[PDB]
Amino acid sequence: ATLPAGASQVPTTPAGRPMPYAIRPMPEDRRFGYAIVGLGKYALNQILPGFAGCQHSRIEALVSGNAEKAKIVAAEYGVDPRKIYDYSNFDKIAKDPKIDAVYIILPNSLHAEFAIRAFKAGKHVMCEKPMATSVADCQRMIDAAKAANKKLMIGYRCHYDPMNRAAVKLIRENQLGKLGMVTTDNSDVMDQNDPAQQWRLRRELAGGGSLMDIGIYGLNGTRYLLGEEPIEVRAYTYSDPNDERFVEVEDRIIWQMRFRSGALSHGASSYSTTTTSRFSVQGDKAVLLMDPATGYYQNLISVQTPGHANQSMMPQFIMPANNQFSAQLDHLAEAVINNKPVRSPGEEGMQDVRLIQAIYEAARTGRPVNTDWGYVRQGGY
Amino acid sequence: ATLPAGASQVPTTPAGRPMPYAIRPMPEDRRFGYAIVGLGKYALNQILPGFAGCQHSRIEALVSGNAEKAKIVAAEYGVDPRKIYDYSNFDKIAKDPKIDAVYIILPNSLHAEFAIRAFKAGKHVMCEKPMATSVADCQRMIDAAKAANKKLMIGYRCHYDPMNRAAVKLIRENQLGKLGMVTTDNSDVMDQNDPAQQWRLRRELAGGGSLMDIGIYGLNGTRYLLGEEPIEVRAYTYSDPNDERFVEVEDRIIWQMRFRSGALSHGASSYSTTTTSRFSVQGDKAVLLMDPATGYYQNLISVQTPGHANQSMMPQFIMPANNQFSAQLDHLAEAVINNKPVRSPGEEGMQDVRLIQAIYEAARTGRPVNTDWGYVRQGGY
Amino acid sequence: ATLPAGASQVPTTPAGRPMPYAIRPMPEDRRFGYAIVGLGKYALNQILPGFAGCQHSRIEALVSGNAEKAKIVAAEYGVDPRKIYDYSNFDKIAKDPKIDAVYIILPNSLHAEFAIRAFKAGKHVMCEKPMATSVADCQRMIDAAKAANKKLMIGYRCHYDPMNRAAVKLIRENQLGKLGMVTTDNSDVMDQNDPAQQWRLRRELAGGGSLMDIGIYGLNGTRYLLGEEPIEVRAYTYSDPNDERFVEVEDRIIWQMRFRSGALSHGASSYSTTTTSRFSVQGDKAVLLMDPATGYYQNLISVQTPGHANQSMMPQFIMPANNQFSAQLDHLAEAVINNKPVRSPGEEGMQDVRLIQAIYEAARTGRPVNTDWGYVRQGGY
Amino acid sequence: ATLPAGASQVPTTPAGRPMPYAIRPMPEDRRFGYAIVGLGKYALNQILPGFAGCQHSRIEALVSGNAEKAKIVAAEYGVDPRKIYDYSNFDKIAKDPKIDAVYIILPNSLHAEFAIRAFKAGKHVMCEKPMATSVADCQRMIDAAKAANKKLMIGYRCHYDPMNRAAVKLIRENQLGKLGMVTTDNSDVMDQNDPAQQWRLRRELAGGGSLMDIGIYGLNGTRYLLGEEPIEVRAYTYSDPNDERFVEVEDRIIWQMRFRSGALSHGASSYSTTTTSRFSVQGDKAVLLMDPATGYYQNLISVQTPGHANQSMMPQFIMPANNQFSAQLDHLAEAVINNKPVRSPGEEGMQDVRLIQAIYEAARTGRPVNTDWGYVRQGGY
Ligand SMILES: NC(=O)C1=CN([C@@H]2O[C@H](COP(=O)(O)OP(=O)(O)OC[C@H]3O[C@@H](n4cnc5c(N)ncnc54)[C@H](OP(=O)(O)O)[C@@H]3O)[C@@H](O)[C@H]2O)C=CC1
Ligand SMILES: NC(=O)C1=CN([C@@H]2O[C@H](COP(=O)(O)OP(=O)(O)OC[C@H]3O[C@@H](n4cnc5c(N)ncnc54)[C@H](OP(=O)(O)O)[C@@H]3O)[C@@H](O)[C@H]2O)C=CC1
Ligand SMILES: NC(=O)C1=CN([C@@H]2O[C@H](COP(=O)(O)OP(=O)(O)OC[C@H]3O[C@@H](n4cnc5c(N)ncnc54)[C@H](OP(=O)(O)O)[C@@H]3O)[C@@H](O)[C@H]2O)C=CC1
Ligand SMILES: NC(=O)C1=CN([C@@H]2O[C@H](COP(=O)(O)OP(=O)(O)OC[C@H]3O[C@@H](n4cnc5c(N)ncnc54)[C@H](OP(=O)(O)O)[C@@H]3O)[C@@H](O)[C@H]2O)C=CC1
Repeated sequence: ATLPAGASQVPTTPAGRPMPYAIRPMPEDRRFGYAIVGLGKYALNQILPGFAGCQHSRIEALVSGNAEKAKIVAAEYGVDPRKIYDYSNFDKIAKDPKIDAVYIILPNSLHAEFAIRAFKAGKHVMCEKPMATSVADCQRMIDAAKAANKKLMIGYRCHYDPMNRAAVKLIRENQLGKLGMVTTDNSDVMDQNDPAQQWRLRRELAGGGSLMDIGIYGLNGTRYLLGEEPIEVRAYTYSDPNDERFVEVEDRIIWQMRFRSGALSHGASSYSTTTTSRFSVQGDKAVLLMDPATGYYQNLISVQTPGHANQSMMPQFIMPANNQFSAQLDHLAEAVINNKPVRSPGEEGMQDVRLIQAIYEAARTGRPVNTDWGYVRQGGY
Repeated sequence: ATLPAGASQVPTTPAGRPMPYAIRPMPEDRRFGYAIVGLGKYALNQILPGFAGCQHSRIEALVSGNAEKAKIVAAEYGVDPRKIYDYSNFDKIAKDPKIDAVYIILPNSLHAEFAIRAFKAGKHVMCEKPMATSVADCQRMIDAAKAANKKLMIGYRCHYDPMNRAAVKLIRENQLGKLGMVTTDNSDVMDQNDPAQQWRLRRELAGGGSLMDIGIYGLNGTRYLLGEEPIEVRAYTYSDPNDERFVEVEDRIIWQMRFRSGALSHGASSYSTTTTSRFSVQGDKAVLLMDPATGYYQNLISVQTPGHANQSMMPQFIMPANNQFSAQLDHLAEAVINNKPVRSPGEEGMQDVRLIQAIYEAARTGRPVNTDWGYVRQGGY
Repeated sequence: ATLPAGASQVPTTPAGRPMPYAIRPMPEDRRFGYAIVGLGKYALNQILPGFAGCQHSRIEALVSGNAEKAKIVAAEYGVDPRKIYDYSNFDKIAKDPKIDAVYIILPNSLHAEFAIRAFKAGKHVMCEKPMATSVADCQRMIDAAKAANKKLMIGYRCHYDPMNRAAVKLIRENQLGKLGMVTTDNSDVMDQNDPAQQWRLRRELAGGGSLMDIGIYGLNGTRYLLGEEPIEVRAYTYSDPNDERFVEVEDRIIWQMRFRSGALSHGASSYSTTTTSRFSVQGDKAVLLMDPATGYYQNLISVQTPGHANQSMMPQFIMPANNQFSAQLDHLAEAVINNKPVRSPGEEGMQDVRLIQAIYEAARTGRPVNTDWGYVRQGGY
Repeated sequence: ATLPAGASQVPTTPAGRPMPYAIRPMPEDRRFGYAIVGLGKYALNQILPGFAGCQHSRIEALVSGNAEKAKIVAAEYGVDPRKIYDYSNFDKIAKDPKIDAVYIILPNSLHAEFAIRAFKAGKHVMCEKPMATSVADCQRMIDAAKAANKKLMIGYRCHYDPMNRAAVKLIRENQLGKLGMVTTDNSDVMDQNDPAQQWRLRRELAGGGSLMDIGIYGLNGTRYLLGEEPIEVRAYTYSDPNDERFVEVEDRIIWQMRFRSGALSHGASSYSTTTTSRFSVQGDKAVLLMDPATGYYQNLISVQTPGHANQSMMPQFIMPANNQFSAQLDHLAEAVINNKPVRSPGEEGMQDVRLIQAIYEAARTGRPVNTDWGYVRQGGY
C-alpha cells in the first residue's frame, strides 16, 4: 500500500548515506609488515597480488638477488627503494622494526638458512612448502623459532581455502559416513624452459621430484580430509630414462597409505601429464569429489550418491570468505596480534617432509615403511 | 641422459634469477587517477577493491556526503585526507591535475548532474549503469562531454568480462549457426532494510524498477550476443499490490523483441525471486547457455548439441585475462592515453535507456513499440 | 571373525536359489491388450519398443494404412497377422474381446474420429497429444467416452516421467519458496524431407505450428510445476516469409501467462533452431532448472542457490521407477483394472487445446485474452 | 512462398504412409536362440529385460535349479515350459536345435563346468565375468570351445557400451596426447542379506573378493583405454578383521601397474564404501574423466583442459547406438551368422583372470610380479 520508512526518507538531493552492507571482505588495517624473500613465479603471480585483499597485512620490504627486477617490483608495489635488500645484506632487516615477518619464497634447499637467519633477526617466519629438503633442517628451523620466541608458519594455502575447508566440515559432520578410501591425483607438465622449473629438475635444490612439488597436496590433503595420520606407507616411482627432465628427480610416483582407523588411500603425482588436481573420498554413506581440489581459483566440490550430485563452489555475487592467499597472509598476522597459535606451524610442515622421505624410502626399497611415530596435529586439521 | 643447460646452470647458492613467467596480469603503472563519487555498496564491495588489479589506474580522490565514512575509506585505501571532497565542494577537483577522471557511483537520477559538473571541471567521466533516468539527460551528458573534449564511458562490466567476451567470439565464429531465439532472466530478492535498495524503491531516484536495475543486463546482453538492435518491442509487467516494495516501481516485467535479422528474444527481470543470471541463445547448429551469465565471479558458458555439452569458465591456475572490474577501469585509462575510442560510450548507455523507456511504454499501452531508430554500435559489440 | 549364516549355507554345488532383489521394475502380466493405431515415427521409435518394459500391457493388434509395413512390424513384434487392420475395417475390433484399448498415434486432425469410433467399438482410448485440433472435437471425444462408459487418456508422457515427478514433488515440498517466475523453451529444427513432419507443415492436419507440436510441453509443464491454471494470456508469433516450411503454420511463438497466485511465466517454441527442452522455475528461496526437461531419455534437474547446485537424474545402477513410455501404457491398464481414474484424462487434454487457441487468438489480435474459465485439475497435477 | 511437394501431397484422409525415420535401433529378427543358465540377480534385472532391445537374439530356454521360480520367469518371458531345464538334465539341450547358444550367469566357480558341458552339447557359449576362478579352468574352457568348433564370448558389457567406446575412440584419435597416468576406482557396499552376495563372501565360489567382482572393471578398462597390457604389477590389500563379510575374501585392494609404453596406473576396489565407478586417464595434452564409467545406465565422459570441460553422454531424443546389454547379446549372434570373430573372446577373459591372480600374488608376497607374458589382443581393444 505505502512505501517503507527508509525508502521514503531518502532524499532526492545529494546526500551522505551510511556504511553499506559488505558482501565481500573489507580492509581493516595494514598493521603487519612483511618482507618478501625471493622475487620469483609464485611471489609475483600469487603472493604480491594477494596482499591487496588482506585485512591486516602489508608489504614492507623486498629481498632479492636481482636488483633491476627488485627496483621494478618495488615501484609496482609502492615499496621504498631504501627497503630493498639482497642476500648478503639480509640480516640488516633486524634494524628495521617495521618489518614484522619474513616470507621466504625461495627454492626448497635455501629455506632453512633464511628462516634461521630471520629468527636471529627477531622476525616471524612464513615459509613456503615444502618446509625444507631434510627432516633435520625442519627441526633446526623449529628450534630456532622456539629460541627466538617467534612464530613459524608453513605456506599451506589449502588450509585457508574456502572450498577445502567446506569439504573438511562436511566430512566432520558425517556426511560421507565411515571413511574407507581416498584417491588423490596431482599433475602438471614440467617445462624446463621456464626458470621456475629449472631448480625443480635439480635434486640438490628441490630435494625430490613431483611428490615434493605437487604430490604433497595430495599427501597433506589426505591427512586433513581423514583427520588422521598414516601408520604405514608403500610406494613405486618411474620416470622415462631418455627424458632429460628426470635425470635427478622423479616424474611419476604412486603411494599407498594405511590409517589406524582402517582407511586406505592411493595417490599419485606426475610431471609429464596435464593439469590434474582431483581428490576423492569414499565413505559408506556418500562419496566426495574435489575437482578442482587445490587450484588457485575455481575449486569445486561434489557430494555424490545414486541419482544425486550436490555441488558447491564460490557464489556468483558474494564472497563469504576471503581467498586462500590473503587469508594465509592475514593468519600469521592475526596469530601474532591476538597471541593465538598458527594453524599451519612448522611441526605440520615437518610431518609432510618426514612422510615424503618415508615414501621415497619405500619406493627405493620396495618394502613398506612404518610411519607410526606419534605426530599429533595441534589445533586440529 | 643428461640435464638441460638451464637446469644445470642454476646455482645452489642464493642468487638473483630472472623475471618470471606471468600466468596472470601484472601491474604496469598507476598513471591514471580517479576520483570516486559515491561511497556505497558497489563502490565499497566491487570498485574500490578492483583498483589493485589495474595495470594503469589509481584511486586519487573520494567524493562523499558522509565525512566519517570517507575518512575511514581513505585510510583503508591510502588516499590523502586533503583529497576527500563533498557534494558542495565537488567542482574544486578542477584545480587538481592529478585527478584525470571521475567515476560516478551515485543513484540513477543524480548521474547526469555530476557527470556534467565533472565535464565542466575538465575531467573524463566513467558513469554507472543505467546512464540516466531520462533520454534527454543522456543526451545532455553526451553534449557536455563533446563540449569539454572528454571521454564518457558507461560502466558496462560485462563488456570487459572474459566469459561474456568468449561467448560473443564463438557466436561471431558461427558456432551456433543462424540465430533465432534468445532467452534472458535476471533476478534477485529486493530487501528494503538494505540502504542501497532504499532508493531503488523510489521512482524519482531509480527511474524504474527491476528492468532499470537488473533487466538491463538481459537487454544489453541480447544486443551484444546477437550483434544487432531491436526494431520492435512488446512488454507486460506485474507487481503484487499489497507488496510495500512495489508501490512506485516494478517487480516483474517480461519483454519480447524482434530483430531485423528475424531473431526473437524473450526476457524477464524480477525483484521478488532469488539469484538468476541466465542467458540462452538458440541457433540452428547449436545452443549456448550462460549460467551464470553476468555474475561478479564464477561465470560459466556451455555450448550444447545432442550428446554434448562443451563448457568454458576461468582456469584453475592461470588467469589469461583480467577481471571485469579492473579491465573496465583500465579501459578508460588506455583510451585516454592511447587516443582510441571507448568501447562502452555514452551513446551505448543512451541506447539502453531509450529502449527501456520504449519497453515501459509498450507495457503501459499494451501495444508494440517500434524501436527502429537507426542506432549504430560504434566499434562493434 | 566368522562368516554369516547365509554365506556359510551356500552350496558349492549347482543349486536353485531364491528370487533375487529387484533393482529395476520386473514384469507382472500382459493382461491389458492394446491396438496400435498409426504406424509412424513415434509409434515405431518410442511406443512399440516401450511395451517390453510394461508390467501389465501387451500389443494385441495393429491398425495401419500400409499393409506391407504392417506385416513387417507385426512380425517384428510377434503380432498375429489376422490382427492387422486398416482404416476402413477399423470398427471390426469390436468383435475382438482381447483388444481392451486403442492407442491413437495418428496426425492431430484424425484424432477425434478414431477415438469416437473406438468408443463405439467399446474400447478404452489412449490418444496422443495434442488431443484434437479444435475445442469442440475435444468435447465430442469426452462425450463419446462418457456415453460408452470408457476411459479416455491423453498421452502426456511427462506426467509419468521420474525426473518431472521429482521436480513437482520438491516444488510441492516448498523447496523454492514462493513461486514468481517460470521460463520454458522447447525447440527443434523442422525437416520437411522427414515424412512425420510433412503433415506438421499442413494447418488442416496439424492444427497449428510449433506451439501445437512442442510448445505444449512448456505450456502443460508450467501448469503442473505451478500447480495452477492461467487467468490471462498474451502472445506474439513470427515466421520468415520466404521460408517454405512456414506457409501455413508458425515457426516461432512467444507467450506470457499470469496466474491467480501472482506468478508469471514466459515461454517459447521454435521450429527453426536446435534441441532445446529447458524449464526454469524461480522462487524466493531457490531456483529450479530442468535441462533437459522433457527428453525421451537423460533428463536432469538442478536446484540452485548461491554457491550450490543440487542435481538429480536417474541412477547409474538402479532403476527406481519405470520409464515414461511403459508407465504411461501401464497407467491406463491399472486404472481400468483397479477402477481408479486416469491422471491424464480428456479434460486435461481439452484444457491445453483451449489454452493454445487462446494463445493463438492473443497473438492474432495482439490483445490479452482472459482464460479464467474455471478448469479444475482432477486428481492434482 | 509455397509449401514443399511432400507436405502438399499429404492427404487429409486416413492413409498409409511410409516407413518412418529411425532415431533408435529397430528390431530385425529373432534368429539366434539363447538358453539362459542361472536365474539370479543379473539375469533377472539386466539380461532377460535386455533381450527386447536385441535385433537378432531371442530367449529360447531357461536352465534353473528353482522350478517355481523358473515357471514364473518363463511365463513372464513367454518361454515354453517344456523348455525349462535343471542342472541335472542340462545336457539334454543338445537334442534341441532351436537353442544356438548358452549364456552362463552362474557363480564364478561353476562357470567352467557348464561352459564345457555346453560345448559338448554343441552350443556356443556366452559366459559371465570373471571367466573362471583359475587360469587352468579358463584354458580348459578355451580348449573345449576349440574342440567343439564353437565360439566362446565373455560378458564384458563395457566393450559394447557407447560411452566407453567413445572414450576409446578419442584416446585413439590422440585427444589426450601421450598417456602417462590412469586412475580407476570401483566400489559398492557389500550386503550379506542379499542372496546374490552370499556366494561372493565365499572364496570357494567367488574365487576372490572385490577385485574379482568389481575391480576387474578398472583392470579391464585400463587395458582398453591404454590399448596395451601391463608388464609389471604391484598390490596391497586390507580388510577389517572384525568384519564378518571379509573372512574369506578381500574388501579393499589397491594395485599399481606399469606398461611398456611407460604409462602407469593406480587403481582400487572396495566392498565397504558406496557407488564409485570412476576412471581417469591423463595425457600431456588433455585429461579424460569417466564418472560414471561403467554403469548400467547414465555414463558420462569429460575431456578437461584449463578453462574447459567437454562432455558427452547419451542424447535426449535419439539413441544412436544400442545399449550394452542388447549389443552384447547380438554380438555373439552376429559373429556366428556372419562368421566373424568375437570381440570379447575367452583369451581376453583368461587374461584378466591371469592378471588378477598375479595381483593377488603381489599383494600376498609384497613383491612386484612380472606379467610380461606376451598376450596379444586379437582384433584390438
Ligand atoms: N604454496 C604454493 O602454492 C606454491 C609454492 N611454491 C613454493 O615457492 C617456492 C618458489 O617457487 P617458485 O616461485 O616457482 O620459484 P621461482 O624459481 O620462480 O622463484 C624462486 C626465487 O628465489 C630466488 N632464488 C634465490 N637463490 C636462488 C637459486 N640459487 N636458484 C633459484 N632461485 C633462487 C630468486 O629470486 P630473485 O631473483 O628475486 O633473487 C628466484 O626468483 C618453492 O619453495 C615452491 O615449492 C611455488 C608455487 C606454489
Ligand atoms: N555495474 C554494476 O554491476 C552495478 C552498478 N550499480 C550502479 O551503481 C550505482 C550505485 O548503486 P549502489 O552502490 O547500490 O548504491 P548505494 O546506495 O549503496 O550507494 C550510493 C551512494 O551514493 C551516494 N548518494 C548521494 N546522494 C544520495 C541520495 N540522495 N540517496 C542515496 N545515495 C546517495 C552515497 O554516498 P556517500 O554516503 O558516500 O555520500 C551512497 O552511498 C547505481 O547507479 C547502480 O545502478 C550498482 C551495483 C552494480
Ligand atoms: N507424446 C509425444 O512425445 C509425441 C507425440 N507425437 C504425437 O503422435 C502423433 C503422430 O506423430 P508422428 O509419429 O510424428 O507422425 P507420423 O507422421 O510418423 O505417423 C503418423 C501415422 O499415422 C498414419 N496416418 C494415417 N492417415 C494419415 C495421413 N492422412 N497423413 C499422415 N499420416 C497418416 C500413418 O500410419 P500408417 O502408415 O501405418 O497407416 C502414419 O505413419 C501426433 O499426434 C504427434 O503430435 C509425436 C511424437 C511425440
Ligand atoms: N557383467 C556384469 O555386469 C555382471 C556380472 N555378474 C556375473 O554374473 C554372475 C551371477 O551373478 P549374480 O546374478 O549376482 O548371482 P546370483 O547369485 O543372483 O545368481 C546366481 C544364480 O546361479 C544359480 N546358482 C546355481 N548354483 C548356485 C550355487 N551353488 N550358489 C549360488 N547360485 C547358484 C542360481 O540360479 P537358480 O536359482 O535359477 O538355479 C542363482 O540364482 C557372476 O558370475 C557375476 O560375476 C553379475 C552382475 C553383473
